[PDB]
Amino acid sequence: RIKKISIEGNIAAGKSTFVNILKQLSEDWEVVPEPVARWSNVQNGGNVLQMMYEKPERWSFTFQTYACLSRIRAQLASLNGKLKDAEKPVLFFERSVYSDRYIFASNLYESESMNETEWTIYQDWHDWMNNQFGQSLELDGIIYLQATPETCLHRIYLRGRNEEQGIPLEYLEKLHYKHESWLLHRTLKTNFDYLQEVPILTLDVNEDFKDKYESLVEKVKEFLSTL
Amino acid sequence: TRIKKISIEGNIAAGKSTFVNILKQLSEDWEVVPEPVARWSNVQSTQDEFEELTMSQKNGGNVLQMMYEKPERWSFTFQTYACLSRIRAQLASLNGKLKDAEKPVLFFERSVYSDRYIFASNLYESESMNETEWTIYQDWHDWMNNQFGQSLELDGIIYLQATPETCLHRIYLRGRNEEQGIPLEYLEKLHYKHESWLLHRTLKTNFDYLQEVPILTLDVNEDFKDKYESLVEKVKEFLSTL
Ligand SMILES: Nc1ncnc2c1ncn2[C@@H]1O[C@H](COP(=O)(O)OP(=O)(O)O)[C@@H](O)[C@H]1O
Ligand SMILES: Nc1ncnc2c1ncn2[C@@H]1O[C@H](COP(=O)(O)OP(=O)(O)O)[C@@H](O)[C@H]1O
Ligand SMILES: Nc1ccn([C@@H]2CO[C@H](CO)O2)c(=O)n1
Ligand SMILES: Nc1ccn([C@@H]2CO[C@H](CO)O2)c(=O)n1
Repeated sequence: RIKKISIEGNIAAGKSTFVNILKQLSEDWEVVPEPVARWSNVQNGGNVLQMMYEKPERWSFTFQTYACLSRIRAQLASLNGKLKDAEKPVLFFERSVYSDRYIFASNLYESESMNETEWTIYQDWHDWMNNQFGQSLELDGIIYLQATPETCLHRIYLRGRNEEQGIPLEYLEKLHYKHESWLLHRTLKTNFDYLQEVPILTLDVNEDFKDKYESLVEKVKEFLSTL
Repeated sequence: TRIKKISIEGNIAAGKSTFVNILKQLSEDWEVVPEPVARWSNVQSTQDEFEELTMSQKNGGNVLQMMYEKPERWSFTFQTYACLSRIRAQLASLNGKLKDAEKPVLFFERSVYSDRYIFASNLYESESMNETEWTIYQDWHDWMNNQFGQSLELDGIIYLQATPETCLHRIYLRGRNEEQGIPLEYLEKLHYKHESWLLHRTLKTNFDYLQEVPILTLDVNEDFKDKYESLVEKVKEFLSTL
C-alpha cells in the first residue's frame, strides 16, 4: 500500500537535495537514499566506486552488480518496516533498479566497459533478481529532475566527491541522452511492460534553488494526489 | 516443503551426476536438480517474446573457460553467475516437481554452501579474488540466503569421496573441453576443502544448522560396478534416518 516514486536524473542534478527537502512536508513521506556511501567503502574496505571510474573495463560489471544489489536491499528494507501505520504513505527512491540497468549498465556496455558475456550475465542476474525479490518494488510514478550536463558538471565540483572529480562533460552528455530517451522521448523500451504506463513528472532544475523550488514542491504535491 | 532436500557434494568428476542419475531411478518420488554447467559454458539471457520468433538463441560466451584461463580476472564473475543459476534451478524444481509424491526427495548436485565455502573460498585463498570481490560475493550470498530462510535448507548431504588422482583421470574420460588443462594441484586443493567441511567437519559456516545436518560419506574411487550395491544400500538406510 506504500506509493513508490522513483526520483531520476543525471549525476549531481540535485536529487538527494530536492528529496530531502520534500520529505519534510509529510510525516507520511520517506526517502530511500542511493547507497553511495556503501559503494565508496566496501564492508575500512575497498572503494569500488573509484575502481570503476579508474578501471572501468576491469571493474564495471563488479560495480554494477554491487550497485544494484545494495539498492534492492535498501529499498526492500524501507518497505518492510517504516510508515504503514500511516494515512497515505509515500516512499521516494533515489533512482531505481531500472536506471541501474537501462541507463548506467547499458552505457557501460555501449562503451565497451563490459563485454558481451559480462552484459549477458548482468541481464540474466537482473532479470532473476527482480522477478523474485523486487515484486514489492514496482513504481507508482517517476519524478525526472532535468539539468543540463554543464549544470551537472558544475554541481559535481560544488559537491566535491573525490571519486567523481575527473568525470568528463562528454560522459555526462551520454548519460543525459539516455535519460531523455527513457523519460522524455520514451523511445527506450525495457523488458518490464508495466513501466510504459507509469506516469512521469519532469521538473526543470537547471536554476539555483531559490528560483523555482516553490513551484517544484507544489507540482510534486499535484502529481502525487493523482496516483 | 514436505520435500526432503539432499545435496550431493564432491570434487570435479567424482561421479556425482553418474551416481545420482542412476540412483533416482529407484523411486518415482526421487528427482535430481543438475548443476547448470551447460549454462556456464554457453552464457545466454532470455529473449524478448517477439524477437525469439525470428531470431535464434545464439551461443554466448563461455565464462567457465574464461575463469579457467584467467581466474584473477574472471573468478568473481564466474562465481556470482554459478550461484545465481543454481539457486534459480533449485527453487524452480522445489516449486514444481514431486507434487504427487508420497515421500518426495530432491537431490541437488552441489549446493549454494559449496559454491561459497569450497569453490569461491578457494579462489579467494588462491588470490584469484581480491578482498573487495570476496566481500561483495559474501555480502550477496548472505543476503540471498536470508531471503529464502528455510526454502533450500538441506535435510542431508551425501559426500562422494574420490582421490584427486581419480577425479583427474575421470576428467580425461569425460572429456569436457574446458577442464582438460586442470592440474592435479587444483583438484587437491578442492579435495582438502571438502574433507574439512564434510569429513573432519572443522570448516565453519555462517549457517548454523549445517553444523548438525546428517552427512553420508561414500567412497567412489572404485570402478562403478564394484561397489554400486553397497552404495545404494547405504543411501536407502541414510534416507530413512532423516
Ligand atoms: N537547485 C540547485 N541549485 C544549486 N545547487 C544545487 C541545487 N540542487 C542541488 N545542488 C547542489 O549540487 C550538488 C549535487 O546535489 P545532490 O542532491 O547531491 O545531487 P544528486 O543527489 O542528484 O547526485 C550539491 O552540492 C547540492 O548542494
Ligand atoms: N565409479 C565410476 N567408475 C568409472 N567411471 C565413473 C565412475 N563414476 C563416474 N564415472 C565416469 O567419470 C566421469 C565423471 O563422472 P560425472 O558423474 O560426470 O562426475 P561429476 O558429476 O561429479 O562431475 C564420466 O565420464 C563418468 O562416466
Ligand atoms: N548503477 C549505477 C548507479 C549510479 N551510478 C553513478 C555512479 O555514482 C553516481 C551516484 O549518483 O551514479 C552508476 O555508475 N551506476
Ligand atoms: N561454484 C562452483 C561450482 C563448480 N565449479 C567447478 C567449475 O565447474 C565444474 C563443474 O563441476 O566445477 C566451480 O568452479 N565453482
